[PDB]
Amino acid sequence: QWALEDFEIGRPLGKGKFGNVYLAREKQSKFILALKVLFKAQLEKAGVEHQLRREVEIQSHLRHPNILRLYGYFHDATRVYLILEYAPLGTVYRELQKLSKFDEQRTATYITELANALSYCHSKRVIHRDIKPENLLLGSAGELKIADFGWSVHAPSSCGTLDYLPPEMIEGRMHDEKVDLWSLGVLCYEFLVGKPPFEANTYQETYKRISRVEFTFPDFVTEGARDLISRLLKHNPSQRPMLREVLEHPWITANSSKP
Ligand SMILES: Nc1nc(Nc2ccc(S(N)(=O)=O)cc2)nn1C(=O)c1c(F)cccc1F
Repeated sequence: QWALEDFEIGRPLGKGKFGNVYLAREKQSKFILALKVLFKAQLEKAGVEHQLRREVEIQSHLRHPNILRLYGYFHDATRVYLILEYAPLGTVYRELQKLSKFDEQRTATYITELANALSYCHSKRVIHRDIKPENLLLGSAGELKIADFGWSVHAPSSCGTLDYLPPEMIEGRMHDEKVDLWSLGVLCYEFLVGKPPFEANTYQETYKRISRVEFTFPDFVTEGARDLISRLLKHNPSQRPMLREVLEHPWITANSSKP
């Protein structure tokens, strides 16, 4: 079905732990895509074989304009290859480094797109649990696309930087869909401020800040944004709103966009 000889490899798009993502073109069709090349050796050492299977499993079956498509996979003596949809406008992570922070209109638009993709996800009992600017890509029309379903499981189940994880997850407790709603609040804050609300110079300190829900808003954050973020950043998961409530929030409806 799939072999490396079917693709013309180009520019690297990302580099990491387990391997790199390259721009590639399918020889037969001239289809431009992104090839994630992971190394078996590293995947074995970390014991992430289950997570990679779940990524493949989940992303090949999901169909949504705000969720990155996985077209297929293959492997060789030492590498596993994922055939991904290529997002041309890069990561939201990179966009935020370049603009420093986003205006309300851009933020509300991204939050709408994310919430729609998460409603679709949750309606198939899939919980992402790893929403962060590095896992959010931008399509050709600048539309947000969720990318790495590796840490996603079927709710209610039971690590790098803690910045986007909720208290129930960092404490090792039982968690469900509401975990993605906390992540949304962290992202909405970071989009407007330029830094996540529980950021610190150490993991130990970030853990304290998250478990204690210790965030303060700078002067430029409007009351509407402060209301949505405060509602999302609740210690009690049941106290967090539903995704419908988020899409209908007056700050969202007043600043977002529609097709
Ligand atoms: N599938 C996907 N497409 C892209 N697009 C892309 C386009 C431009 C740039 S940039 N501004 O040049 O550095 C970067 C990426 N990334 N990609 C990925 O899986 C991917 C990811 F999720 C996270 C990190 C890196 C990736 F590579």
